[PDB]
Amino acid sequence: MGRDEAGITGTWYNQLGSTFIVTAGADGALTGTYESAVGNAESRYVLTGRYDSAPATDGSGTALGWTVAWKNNYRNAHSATTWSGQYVGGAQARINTQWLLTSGTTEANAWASTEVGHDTFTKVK
Amino acid sequence: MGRDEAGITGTWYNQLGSTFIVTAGADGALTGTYESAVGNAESRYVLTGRYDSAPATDGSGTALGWTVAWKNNYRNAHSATTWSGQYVGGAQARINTQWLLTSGTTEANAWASTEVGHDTFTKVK
Amino acid sequence: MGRDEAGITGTWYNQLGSTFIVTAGADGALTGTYESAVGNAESRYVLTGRYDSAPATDGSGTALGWTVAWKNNYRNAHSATTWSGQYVGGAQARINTQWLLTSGTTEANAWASTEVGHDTFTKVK
Amino acid sequence: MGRDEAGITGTWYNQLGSTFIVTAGADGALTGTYESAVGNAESRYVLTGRYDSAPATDGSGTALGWTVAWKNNYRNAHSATTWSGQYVGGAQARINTQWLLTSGTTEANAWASTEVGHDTFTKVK
Ligand SMILES: O=C(CCCC[C@@H]1SC[C@@H]2NC(=O)N[C@@H]21)NCCCCCN(Cc1ccccn1)Cc1ccccn1
Ligand SMILES: O=C(CCCC[C@@H]1SC[C@@H]2NC(=O)N[C@@H]21)NCCCCCN(Cc1ccccn1)Cc1ccccn1
Ligand SMILES: O=C(CCCC[C@@H]1SC[C@@H]2NC(=O)N[C@@H]21)NCCCCCN(Cc1ccccn1)Cc1ccccn1
Ligand SMILES: O=C(CCCC[C@@H]1SC[C@@H]2NC(=O)N[C@@H]21)NCCCCCN(Cc1ccccn1)Cc1ccccn1
Ligand SMILES: [Fe+3]
Ligand SMILES: [Fe+3]
Ligand SMILES: [Fe+3]
Ligand SMILES: [Fe+3]
Ligand SMILES: [Fe+3]
Repeated sequence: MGRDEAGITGTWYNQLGSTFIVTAGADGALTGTYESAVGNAESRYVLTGRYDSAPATDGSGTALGWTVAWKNNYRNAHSATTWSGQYVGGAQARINTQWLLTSGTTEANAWASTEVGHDTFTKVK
Repeated sequence: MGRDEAGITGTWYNQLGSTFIVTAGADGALTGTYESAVGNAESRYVLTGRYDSAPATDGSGTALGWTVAWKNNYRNAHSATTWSGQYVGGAQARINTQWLLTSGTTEANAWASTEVGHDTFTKVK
Repeated sequence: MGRDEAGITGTWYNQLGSTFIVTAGADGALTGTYESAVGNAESRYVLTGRYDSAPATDGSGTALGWTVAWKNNYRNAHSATTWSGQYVGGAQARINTQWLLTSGTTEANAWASTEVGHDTFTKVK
Repeated sequence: MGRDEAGITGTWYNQLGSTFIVTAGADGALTGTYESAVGNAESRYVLTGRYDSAPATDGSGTALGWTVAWKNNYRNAHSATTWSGQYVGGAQARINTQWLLTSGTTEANAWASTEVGHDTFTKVK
């Protein structure tokens, strides 16, 4: 199995109250759904990503990332967010991320297409 | 089909000489391989991502993102990059992105875990 | 007198244990020193920046930013960090930032020149 | 004098048509004005920043950064941009930057407070 396949798989919550449900595959795949508590979003959206399935054994975290395009059967916000971060295991497991949210824009507005932020996910709350 | 399924699917090159080979699915999926011309990387890596399969019809671009974890059969750089951006169609089609590259780190180096940059992909190298 | 001139001026600490000493001028200037608890840094470095001296009155925060170039009489890390963020007043006043740390690099390494992160500053600890 | 004091001082233009007028001081100071061709901006705004006044001699660029708060006598966009980057000298001198644009927001919208982008400045056009 991947080293943190079991630790990453499951339900995660971030500081905004969003819910990140993910399955880690033994080869590096991430698949799941994301539900945002904020923004132009309702219900669940497909996500897909990748993770390092053989991380360093020196106490380092486990690099990973995933993408949501904000289109589902309810809404289309013409945008996509990618989260890039690392998983840290243990009693208070965390996924610490930074993210890039790009909107489809006209060429005149493309300088302002992308927001950046940071989300921390925990297995509780 | 996704509105830009045909325009996104194929081989792309960025300004560093990296090669991004992608298939866009009608529902929003992106799958393919990435080969970086720079960094701790050799040969192809799996990528997965998502795109807006029903973008605005007002001349706006098409939001999308994808992830590579930098582990393959040759190397493991204990890191993952996510690209977030928009596809702009037409005779000089482009995918304009910004990206976040996170390494697995110890908690002491985690403040320095993530680089940020920008890549532009075209259909011609 | 800037609206938050009095609230911003003083000593601030972030989650890494770094110390940010700043004076806010009535026109929008920020001047002070920064001492980082981490990285290739020792003792204090000059900082300068700007803040919105007439913020919105609707409960919004106060936008601001500043720069440190990591050269002083002790060390030169050939890099500079800019923090961009907002000040939020009140009993638990905070400056919430994201930052970009760029190193001087060769053109071959320039794709990897810049790290991104987030710091939260408070008046205590 | 700073090593690139003479090369940095002067008028610069980015890809959007904005105009950056700056004086570099021998100790590391940057002072000047910024005029944006885009966004909620009119005429010139104060800027201040810092640069590495003793960069590496191995052909590396020169790290620097600066801030604009988007308030002047004409408009107040309740926001600030910081540019972080490096100066590269020579016949086609360039300042290559990434930037963070933070607006003052309510706490409910703070997740969306910050845009990120990249500007390249040249001495011509
Ligand atoms: O909303 C969506 C889809 C849902 C995304 C959820 C994000 S994903 C990272 C995170 N993690 C989570 O769990 N949830 C959030 N797309 C469109 C975004 C357009 C950006 C528009 N505005 C923000 C804004 C919000 C409210 C009122 C006004 N303006 C950008 C902006 C930036 C700076 C200054 C001003 N405005
Ligand atoms: O290399 C990889 C896997 C490949 C990624 C390729 C990227 S993906 C975005 C892009 N698009 C492309 O096509 N290719 C590139 N991971 C490890 C990254 C560790 C970062 C270490 N150093 C950079 C460095 C380079 C050379 C010598 C020394 N240090 C970070 C850093 C930040 C600032 C200052 C100094 N160092
Ligand atoms: O250190 C300085 C001056 C001090 C800055 C302090 C920052 S300012 C934002 C913050 N807030 C604070 O208060 N303090 C910190 N410049 C040089 C930066 C070189 C980056 C090299 N490496 C990081 C690293 C650390 C340890 C061992 C190896 N490599 C980049 C990198 C990126 C990703 C993956 C790997 N490496
Ligand atoms: O404008 C200013 C002051 C001037 C700044 C100039 C920047 S400084 C980096 C650069 N370099 C330059 O030279 N010029 C630009 N502040 C307020 C920003 C509010 C953001 C609102 N919007 C963008 C937007 C524009 C038009 C219509 C709609 N939305 C954010 C957004 C983001 C993502 C998706 C959707 N909306
Ligand atoms: Fe907007
Ligand atoms: Fe490093
Ligand atoms: Fe490095
Ligand atoms: Fe907005
Ligand atoms: Fe908006």
